[PDB]
Amino acid sequence: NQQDFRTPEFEEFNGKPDSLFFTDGQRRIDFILVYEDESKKGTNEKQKRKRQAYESNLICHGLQLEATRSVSDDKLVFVKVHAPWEVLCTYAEIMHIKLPLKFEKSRMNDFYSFFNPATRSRIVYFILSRVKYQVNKFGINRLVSSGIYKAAFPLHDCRFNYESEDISCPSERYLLYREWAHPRSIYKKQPLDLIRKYYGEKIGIYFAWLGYYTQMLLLAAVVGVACFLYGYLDQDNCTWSKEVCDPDIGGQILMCPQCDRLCPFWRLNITCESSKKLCIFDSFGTLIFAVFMGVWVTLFLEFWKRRQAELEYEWDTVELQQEEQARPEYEAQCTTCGKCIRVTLCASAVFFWILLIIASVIGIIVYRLSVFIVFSTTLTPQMATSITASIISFIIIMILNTIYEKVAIMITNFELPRTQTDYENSLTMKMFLFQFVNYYSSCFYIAFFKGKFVGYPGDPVYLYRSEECDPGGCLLELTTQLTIIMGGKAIWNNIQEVLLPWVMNLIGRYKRVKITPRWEQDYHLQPMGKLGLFYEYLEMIIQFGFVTLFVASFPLAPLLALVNNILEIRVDAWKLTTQFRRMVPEKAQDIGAWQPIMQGIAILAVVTNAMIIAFTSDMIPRLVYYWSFSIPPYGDHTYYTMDGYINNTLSVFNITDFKNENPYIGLGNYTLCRYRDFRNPPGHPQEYKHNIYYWHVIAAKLAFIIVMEHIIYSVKFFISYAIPDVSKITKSKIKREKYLT
Amino acid sequence: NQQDFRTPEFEEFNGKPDSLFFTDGQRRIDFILVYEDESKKGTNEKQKRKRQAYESNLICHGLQLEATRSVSDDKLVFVKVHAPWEVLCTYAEIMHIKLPLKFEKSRMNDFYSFFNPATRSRIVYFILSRVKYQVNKFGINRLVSSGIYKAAFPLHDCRFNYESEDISCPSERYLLYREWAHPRSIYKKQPLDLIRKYYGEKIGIYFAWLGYYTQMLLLAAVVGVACFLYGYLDQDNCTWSKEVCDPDIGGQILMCPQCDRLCPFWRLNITCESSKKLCIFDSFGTLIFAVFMGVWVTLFLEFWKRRQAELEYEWDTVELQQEEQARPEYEAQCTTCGKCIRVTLCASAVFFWILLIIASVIGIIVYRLSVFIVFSTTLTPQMATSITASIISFIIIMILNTIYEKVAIMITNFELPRTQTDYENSLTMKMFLFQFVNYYSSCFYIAFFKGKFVGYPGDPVYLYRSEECDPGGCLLELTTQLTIIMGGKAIWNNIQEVLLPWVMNLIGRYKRVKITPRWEQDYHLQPMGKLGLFYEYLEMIIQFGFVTLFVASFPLAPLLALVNNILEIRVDAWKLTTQFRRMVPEKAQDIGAWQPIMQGIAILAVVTNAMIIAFTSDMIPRLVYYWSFSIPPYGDHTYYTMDGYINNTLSVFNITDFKNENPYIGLGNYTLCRYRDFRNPPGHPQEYKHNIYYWHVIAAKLAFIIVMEHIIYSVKFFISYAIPDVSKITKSKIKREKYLT
Ligand SMILES: CCCCCCCCCC(=O)OC[C@@H](COP(=O)(O)OCC[N+](C)(C)C)OC(=O)CCCCCCCCC
Ligand SMILES: CCCCCCCCCC(=O)OC[C@@H](COP(=O)(O)OCC[N+](C)(C)C)OC(=O)CCCCCCCCC
Ligand SMILES: [Ca+2]
Ligand SMILES: [Ca+2]
Ligand SMILES: [Ca+2]
Ligand SMILES: [Ca+2]
Ligand SMILES: [Ca+2]
Ligand SMILES: [Ca+2]
Repeated sequence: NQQDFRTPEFEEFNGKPDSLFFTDGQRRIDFILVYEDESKKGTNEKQKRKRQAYESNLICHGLQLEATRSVSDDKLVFVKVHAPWEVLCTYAEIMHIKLPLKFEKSRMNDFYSFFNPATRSRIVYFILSRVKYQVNKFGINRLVSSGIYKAAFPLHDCRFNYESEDISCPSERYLLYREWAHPRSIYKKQPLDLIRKYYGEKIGIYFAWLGYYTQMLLLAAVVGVACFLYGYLDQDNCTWSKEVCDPDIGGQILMCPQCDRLCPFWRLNITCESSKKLCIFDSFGTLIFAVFMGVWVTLFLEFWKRRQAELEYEWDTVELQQEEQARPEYEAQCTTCGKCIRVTLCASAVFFWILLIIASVIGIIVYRLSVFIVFSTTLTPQMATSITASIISFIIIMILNTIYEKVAIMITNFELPRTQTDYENSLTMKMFLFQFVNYYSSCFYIAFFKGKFVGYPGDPVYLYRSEECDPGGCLLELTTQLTIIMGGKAIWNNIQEVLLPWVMNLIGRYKRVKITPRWEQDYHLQPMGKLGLFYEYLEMIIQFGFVTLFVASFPLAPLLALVNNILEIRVDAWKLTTQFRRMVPEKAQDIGAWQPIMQGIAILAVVTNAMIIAFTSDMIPRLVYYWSFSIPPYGDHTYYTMDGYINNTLSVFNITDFKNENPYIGLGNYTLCRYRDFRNPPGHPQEYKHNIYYWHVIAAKLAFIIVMEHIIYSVKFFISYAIPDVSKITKSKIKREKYLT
Repeated sequence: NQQDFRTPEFEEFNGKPDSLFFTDGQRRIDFILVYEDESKKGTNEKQKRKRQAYESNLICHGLQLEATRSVSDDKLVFVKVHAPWEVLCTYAEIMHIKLPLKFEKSRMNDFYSFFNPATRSRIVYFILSRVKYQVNKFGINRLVSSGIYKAAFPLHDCRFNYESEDISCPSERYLLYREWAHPRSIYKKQPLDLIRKYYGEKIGIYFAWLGYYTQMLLLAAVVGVACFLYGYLDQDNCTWSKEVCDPDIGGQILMCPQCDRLCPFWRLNITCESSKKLCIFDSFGTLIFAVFMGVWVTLFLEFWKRRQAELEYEWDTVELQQEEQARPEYEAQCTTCGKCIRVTLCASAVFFWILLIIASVIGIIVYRLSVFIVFSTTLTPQMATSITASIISFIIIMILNTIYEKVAIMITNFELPRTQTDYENSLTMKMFLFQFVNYYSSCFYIAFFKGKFVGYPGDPVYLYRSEECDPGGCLLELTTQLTIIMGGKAIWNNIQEVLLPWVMNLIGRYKRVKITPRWEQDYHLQPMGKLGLFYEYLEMIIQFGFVTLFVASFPLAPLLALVNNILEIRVDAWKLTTQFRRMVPEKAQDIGAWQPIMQGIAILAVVTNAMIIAFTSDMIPRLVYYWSFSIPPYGDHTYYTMDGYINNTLSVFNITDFKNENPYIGLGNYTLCRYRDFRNPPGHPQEYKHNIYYWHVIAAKLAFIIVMEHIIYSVKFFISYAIPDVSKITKSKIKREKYLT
C-alpha cells in the first residue's frame, strides 16, 4: 500500500528488435507504461513522489514490471507490464471472461495460449484502472491525464509490412495487413473473427456493421441503377422536356427575371439541356425507388438486428457490466441542483450554436442572391451559380465542422458527466444534432424553403427578394448539391483519414523522437484517443442520412455510398492497422446510441422523401395535368396526354408592378412574361390570385404525402412485425448451449 | 412410481363448518381434488385404473393427502392436498420464490406463516402439474381435461359475508369483501397489497392497471368536461347554428331529398335543434381536447410503464421463467410443414369471418336506406333513424360477439399451439382483431365512409343510393352511435357480469348439488377457466379504443368511461371475491399482449382523431370560410366573419336529373334545391363540377391532417423521450437492494 519496491529486474536492453516477451523470454509484454523524470519549480520530484506510489501497488496486487531506458531519449523510460497466471485467473474471475470449453462458451474459467493477447491486455487494463495509489485516487487514467505517465498502451504483434522475427509468434498485424487493410485486398471478405481477435469487440462490431452496410448498399445500388437506367432509356420519350427544348414551343416561353436589377428576361431554351437530365431525376423510377428505399431501410435495420443477435451469440458480447470507473475530470472537480442549471446553460449554448449554423445558411442565401447578378454579367448563370454555391457551401461546412468538433469537446467538458458512457451518449446526441443541421440544412433549404414563398412578380416576398426557382424545379439544384456534398465529403474525409495520422507519424520521425524495439516503435505512433471509433461511426451515420433522407432526388446515392464504403473499409482498416497505436480491446454488444439515431433517421426519411416528391419535385403537377387538365372540362385534348403541359402550367404576367420600384420596365421592353406559379392570368376577376389548378395540385401534393406516408409506415410496421429480431439458426445455437449446459 | 398406497387417513368428517386445516388440525388444506367413481362400458374402472396412478405418486414426491366423502353426493369424494415443510422447501428451491429477508427480498429461501396460502397453493400447483402418472403422461391438467378429476382448486379463506369460525385464521375474503368488492366501498382505495396477497400477481396487476386507468381517466374527464362546458357556454354565440335556426335564413334553405322515392324536399329548420347541440360537438373545445388527448395517451402509457416498474420492484414479478408445461391437447394429438398449412387455412378462416362482420355493416347500411323511407312516412326521421339504427346495430354487435367467442375458441383449437402462453397470444391477437372490427366498424363507417361518396343530385352513386349525410355533418350521428354503443356496452356487460356467475350458482343450488364444509362450499361455485382475466382485459381495451380513437366527436367519453371504471372495479372485485372459485395465484410482470395492443391503438388514435376533425367534422369548412371566403375576393364582407356561411356553402341544383328515372319532379313541384356539397352552381361553364372552394377546403383538410399528425407525433416522441420509463424512487430502491446485497 506504499512505495518501497518498484520496477523489478530493471535493465537497459536493446538486443532484440522484435520481442513481445521480456528480456528473459519467459513472460510476455501485456502493457507498456512510459514516463520521464530526469529533466522544474518542484513539479518533478512531486510526480516522482506520486508515480512510484502507483507502481509498487502494482506488485502488491500481483503484476510483474520491468523497465528499460529508451535508446533515443535519455529521459524516457519504458516499463513493460505482465500479468502472471494466478493474477490473470483471479481478475478473470472478477470479470466473467468467456473462454472455450470442451467451442462451447461459458463463465469465469473453463476447461482447456489460453488467454489471447487481446483479452490479456483487457485484464491488465482492468487491473491498471482499479489499483489505488493515493484523499482517494482511483486509477491509471488519472495519472496519464495529470502528466504523470506519458503513455500507456498494449503492444502490437509485429511490423505490419514485415513478418516478426520470432518463430512462435503469429504475425497477427502482418497477416491482417495482407488479407485486409490493404487496397490489394479490396475484393476479399473481411476476416471478422480475426479482427475481433486482434482488436476487440468495438472494432469488430464497427467493421461488421460497415461490411453489412456495404452489402445492403449493394442491393440498394443495384435497384437504384435499374431505376436510373429506366429513366435514362426513357429520356427520349419525355414529352415535357422535349417541349421545353423545342424552339417552336419552349423557345417562345419568355420568362420574367428573378432578381430586381440587372437580370434579363430569359427564354426557356436556356433551361433545355438541364431539362433533359431533369427527366431522369423526377420520373416514375425515382418514385418507385423512394418506395423501395422506404422498404429497404426497414430491411436494413431488421437484418442488422438479426446480424447483431448472431454476433451476440458468436462473439460473447453480452458480458456482466461491472460498475464503471468514474471519469477523472468529474471526481477531481466533485451541488446537484446547481449542476442542473449548468446543464440548462449548456443546452442553451448548444442551441445558440445551432442557430449560428442556421445563420450560416442564411448567409449562403444572401451570397447566392448577390452572386447570381454578377454571374449573369460575367452553362446558364443559375446552374453555374448553383454549382459554385455547392462548392462554397461544402467548403464552409467543412470549415465549421472542425470548429464544432473543438467547441463540442469544450461544451461537453463544461457540463460534468461522471461516466464515460454518459459522456459519450451526451456527446453523441449533441455532435449528431450539429452534424445533422450542418450537413443537411442547405439541402433541406433547397428542398423545402427555396422558391416556395416568393409570390408573383408584382408584390414579391422581400426579406430582399427571396430566391426564385427554375421552371423544371429545384430538384436538379438539390441533386447537384447532394452529389457535391456527398462525393466531396467522401473524398476529402478519405484523404484526411489517409494523411493526418500518416503526416503526424512523419513529423514525429522528422523531429527524431538504428535498430529499435517494439515499445519504442509503438510509442512513435498516434494514439486513438478516449473517443475511439466515435467519429468513424458518426461519418457513416451522416452518409446514411444522405442515402435515405434525400433518396428521391437522385437514385445513385446508394451507388456513391457503396463506392465510398468499399474504399472506407480499407482506409479505416489500413489506418487502424498501421498508423495508430493499439487500443485496449473493449466489449460492445451494439453500435451504441447510433442505433437509436439510425431508427430516428429511418422514421424521418419517410416524411422527407414524401415531401421531396411532393414539394421539390414536379411529378405531382405533371401527374395532375395528365390526369385532370388535359380532359375536356379544363383542357382541349380528348384523351389523357402530356403535351401543352409547359404552356398550360406557367402563369402569365402583364407588367403591372406595385408602386410600394417597377424594375421590369427598365430591364426590358416586353409587356407579358410567364413565371412558374399557378396564379390566375391578368384580366381575371381575381387576377394573380391562386387558381383552381393550384388548389387541385396542392391538394394532390398533400394527399400524396398522406397516402405515401401512411402506406409506407404501414408496410414498414408489417415488415418489422414479420421479420423476427433474432435469426432462427441463432435461436438454435442458443438453445443448443442451454441444452448442453 | 406405481399405485400401491393412496389417500392416507381417509375418513368422512363433517364436524367443522369452516376449517382450512385437516381433521387433526395440524396441517392446512393447500388444494382440493374432486372425483367420483362409484357410479359404464368399461370406462369407470379404467379411470380408476389411472386416477390412483396419480395419487400414490403424489406421496412418492412428498405430498400429504386426505379424502372425505361428500355429504350431498355419495359419489363425490373430496381429497385435501397439503405440502409438508420439506417438500415446500425443495419445490421452492426449484422455483426461486422471493421471501422477506432481515423487508428485503431475495431468492429460493431467506431468513425468517412463512409461506402465505397463495404461494403455498402456487407451489402445490407446480407439484401437481409436474408429477408423472402414465407412453408418457405429464400432469394434472390432463386428468381434469380427460374427465378423470372433476375439480381441482385451492380453498378460499372464509365466507365472504361472515367472519371465519377459526380464531387463528385471518378472514382474508371477508376483509377483502368489506373494504373492497362491495358497492359500500366504492369511494375507498384499493388494497393492492392485500389483493395480491390473497389472489396473485395476475389479479393484482389487473386491478392495479384498472385503478391507474381510472385515475388517469379522471384527469382526462376533468379536462373533457371543461372543454364541453366551454362549448355549452358558447352555445349562444354560434353564428352558424343560429343562422340555421333563423326562419328568415335557415328556413329558406330548401334541401334536396336524400333517397329516390317517398322522401320530401325538406327545409333546413328541421335540422335546427340538433344543430344547437352540434355546436357543442364541433367547436374549438373538442379540437383542443383532441390535441390534449393525443398528449394524454402518451402520459398514460409512460406513467403506466413507471407504475409497472414500481410494481416489478414492489411485488417481485420478475421471476425466473421455468420451462412451461405443454398444453394437453397439443401433446395428445402430437408434420410441422403440414401444421404451417393448417395455420394458413386458419388465418384464411379468420379473415373470412372478419369479412362477414364487414358484410354485417353493409346489411346495417341497407337497413338504414330501407327504414329511412318508412320513418319519413310514420325528432326528424333521420335522427330517429340514427338512434334506432344505433340500438339495432348495438344489439347485432352483442349477438355476434358471443358467436365469435365460440368460433374463436374453435378456430384457436383447430391450430395447435403447444404452450398456454402462445395460445393466449394467438387468441389475444385474433380476438382483439374481431372485437376491434366488430365494435368500431359501424363507427368508422359513420366517420369516414358515410356521405363521402354520394355525388350530386344528378348522377348519384348507386351501389342503391349510398347514404347522404346531414348539412351539419355526420358528427352528431357518430356521437349518438358512440354514446349508445359505449354506454350500452358498459351497462349490459356489467349486468351480465353481475348476473351470469350468480345465476349459475343459483341454478346449482336449485339443482341441489344443512351444515357443510369449505371444500363443498367452494366446489359449489363457478370456476374461472384457463383464460382467466383475458376477457376482463379485453373489455377495458375496447373501452380504451372508444376513449381514444373517437375522442374528437365527443369529449365526454372519458367521463362515461370513468363512471364505468368506478363501477367496474367494484363489479370485477365483487364477482371475483364471491361468485368465482379461487384461482391459483400466478406471476405476471405486465398485462401481456394487451400492452402492444394499447400502443398500437395509441398510434392509430392520432390518425383517427385527425381524420375525424378533418373529414367527419365540419370545423375545417367553417374555418376556411371565415379565413378565406368572407374576405373581398371571394365574399362580400369587409372583415372576417361567419355569417352567411350556410347560404354560401351549400350548392344549388336546378332539377336536371340524368336520364340514365328523374324522381324529383314526381316528389315535388320545386325547381331548385340546395344540397351539402361544394360543387359549382348550375349555369356555370363547369356546372356541378368541384369548385375552387371545394379544392381549397380539401387542401386545408389534408394540410390539417398533415400538420396535426406531425405535430402530435413529434410531441408524443418528445414526451416519451423526456419521461423516463422507470421512476426515480424505484431506481433508488433497486440501488438500495444492490447496495445491501
Ligand atoms: C418535419 C420534417 C420536414 C418538414 C418540411 C416542411 C415542408 C414545407 C414546404 C411547404 O409547405 O411549402 C408551402 C406550400 C408549397 O406550395 P408550392 O406550389 O410549392 O408554392 C409555390 C412555389 N412556386 C411559386 C415556385 C410554384 O405548401 C402549402 O401551402 C401547404 C402547407 C402544408 C405543409 C405541412 C408540412 C409539415 C408540417 C409539420
Ligand atoms: C388508416 C386509418 C383510417 C383511414 C380512414 C380513411 C379516410 C377516407 C375518407 C376520404 O378520403 O373521403 C374522400 C374525400 C372527402 O371529401 P368530402 O368533401 O368530405 O366529400 C364530399 C362529402 N359531401 C358530399 C357530403 C360534402 O377526400 C379526398 O378526396 C382526399 C383523399 C385523401 C385520403 C387519404 C387518407 C388515408 C389513406 C391511407
Ligand atoms: Ca472517410
Ligand atoms: Ca471512417
Ligand atoms: Ca422485428
Ligand atoms: Ca363490464
Ligand atoms: Ca370487467
Ligand atoms: Ca420513456
